[PDB]
Amino acid sequence: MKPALVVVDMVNEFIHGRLATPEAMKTVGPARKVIETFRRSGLPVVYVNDSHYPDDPEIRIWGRHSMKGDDGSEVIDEIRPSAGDYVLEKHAYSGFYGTNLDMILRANGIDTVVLIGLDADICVRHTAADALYRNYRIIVVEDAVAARIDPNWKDYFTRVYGATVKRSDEIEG
Amino acid sequence: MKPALVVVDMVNEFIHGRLATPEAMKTVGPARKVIETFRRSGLPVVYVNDSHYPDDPEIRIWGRHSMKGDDGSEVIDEIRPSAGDYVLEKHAYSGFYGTNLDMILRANGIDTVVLIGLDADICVRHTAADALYRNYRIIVVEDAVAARIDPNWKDYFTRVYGATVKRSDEIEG
Amino acid sequence: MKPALVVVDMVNEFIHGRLATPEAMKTVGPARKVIETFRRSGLPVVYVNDSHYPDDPEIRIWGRHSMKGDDGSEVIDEIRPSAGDYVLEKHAYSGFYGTNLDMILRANGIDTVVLIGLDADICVRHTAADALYRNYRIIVVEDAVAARIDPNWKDYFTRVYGATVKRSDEIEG
Amino acid sequence: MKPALVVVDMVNEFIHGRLATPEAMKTVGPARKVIETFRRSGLPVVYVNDSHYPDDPEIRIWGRHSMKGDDGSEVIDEIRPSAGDYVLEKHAYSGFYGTNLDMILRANGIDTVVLIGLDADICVRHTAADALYRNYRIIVVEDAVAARIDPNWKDYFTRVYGATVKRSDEIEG
Ligand SMILES: [Zn+2]
Ligand SMILES: [Zn+2]
Ligand SMILES: [Zn+2]
Ligand SMILES: [Zn+2]
Repeated sequence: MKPALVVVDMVNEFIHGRLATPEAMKTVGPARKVIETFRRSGLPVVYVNDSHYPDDPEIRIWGRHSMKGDDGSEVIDEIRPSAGDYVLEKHAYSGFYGTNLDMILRANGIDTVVLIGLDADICVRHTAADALYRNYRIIVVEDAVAARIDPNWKDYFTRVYGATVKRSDEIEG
Repeated sequence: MKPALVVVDMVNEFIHGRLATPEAMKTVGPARKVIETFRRSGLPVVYVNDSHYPDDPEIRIWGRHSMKGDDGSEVIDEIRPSAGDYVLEKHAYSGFYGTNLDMILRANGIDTVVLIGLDADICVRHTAADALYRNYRIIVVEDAVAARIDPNWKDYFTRVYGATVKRSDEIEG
Repeated sequence: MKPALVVVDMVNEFIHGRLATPEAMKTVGPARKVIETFRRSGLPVVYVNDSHYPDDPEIRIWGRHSMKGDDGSEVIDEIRPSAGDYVLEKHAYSGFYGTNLDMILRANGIDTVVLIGLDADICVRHTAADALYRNYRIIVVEDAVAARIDPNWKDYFTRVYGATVKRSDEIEG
Repeated sequence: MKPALVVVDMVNEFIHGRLATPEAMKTVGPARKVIETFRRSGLPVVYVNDSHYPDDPEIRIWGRHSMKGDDGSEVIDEIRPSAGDYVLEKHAYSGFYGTNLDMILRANGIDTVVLIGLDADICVRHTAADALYRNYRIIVVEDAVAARIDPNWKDYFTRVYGATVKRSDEIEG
């Protein structure tokens, strides 16, 4: 296995600001733990963050959120990115759509994505879908992901994306 | 509005054959009804059908199904395509991934996709996501789509893709 | 016609710095003129600039150039982007690959791309190619584009991408 | 190295039929030679053939050619595909655009594409670009490719895509 960690939407507006929830806050400790081990082990860490324009397709659905330029779209300080970490702006749910995520994964010979962040129903899941199409294996760190609407999310990942589910305190590296 | 109809995985495998959902049969009369009205009105009809190779990414998850060359991957006779419905082979959940769906829709000036077929909560849903990404409006025909795992699938479409839900017996054309 | 202006790689390293040429310098006046008219007319202006990582595929070919973070990848001051202009980072020759260029064009209902910048042999041409695949019409402003290796570039655009060639002092708006 | 052979537009239209280059005939013996060695060695062989609709973007440029359903879009008998060579229909210059080429290459763990067919300076070249974007190494077989407009095509491949150029009678397998 050669994995990269993809950290989805761990940004101020969903953790600290206007759309903050406790489910979201609960992810921060575990996320820092997962991020830290990947770094200490030299493997790629990639942040993929909403950085929306007013006319992005999904703005009609949600209204303005995690806008480009506004501090809402910035990664929370708790897991501030370091030198060597990749930071990507995205305009749709999936971390792959309109981004160079796939490039970075291919350039570092990656065959497995480890997914954490916000959230199990929308962006994490959508990123997972695209990973599958592109023949990556998928791992999700349950305690580092927050649900929104679906309580059967874990089941969906496993049954539909063949994902294996782990906890932050586990590490196959 | 200028819509195209995208007919997802109405193949023998998902209807009559092996992986068929129980309510999957019930979509066939509504699907024929929707397809017919689109045809009678000159608008594009596109069939997107799993046509798998043994090493497609999702084979490890589901095992062999709707394989290229085998009759399981063939559109059911009830709604046999005419010339010139478009018939596309796909290798992943989304009707857009690795296909020329978007080309067809762009070439015919389309701004709205009308979605029917199987599964409501998998291929139809993954087709909807990629439609949203590409700035198409989305319509799902509730009685021409079959769910598999999620019973809250209608809610997901509307809340996550801003889709509007219609019945086969309705027509805004 | 509803056009957007795509301004390719008008960045310091190719105009002012390490890979500066007079062909390149010659584009600046005309580019400012084209950019200005688009702005004065409310139509979208999109800068697409190399912002490379060390391991981008093309770095093996060219060595480091227009690197992310370094002033070489910054747009020249002469045509500094304004409020409302879009500024995109790209990692390959085409302005579309791994970017949200197509999103912006679709969100603003665009059907024609007007191409200027660096250069007619590589990035402008590659961007043109992708525009074609995505069913845009193509216009190139000859005096606002610099050749590198091919002297028959104008012929290639017209014969292969069906591009129409204009001069900066002309305007169909 | 783990290579796949991509065989571009060796169809009746480009060889025997209407738009055929004069030296296009001369590629057929080398192409068969390259194809045969790949087969004898178990490596993937993928045919990518124009299979146009009347409203594909390039029809306005070239007029009708290599149309879907017409024998002009059929692979020449000299190098008839076997089972299981992959045979892909494409609608644009690049063998990647709107196709599942990348899926096949990824599923077979490929890191290098070997390119033959027509035209050296159009479809073969546009296939090379998209290969570079996707971090594949590139090999062109000079005698199994035919130029159309540009006589400096070999130089373009090497200088712009870092391609290495080989003859059909050579084999690094
Ligand atoms: Zn968002
Ligand atoms: Zn399937
Ligand atoms: Zn570059
Ligand atoms: Zn063609």
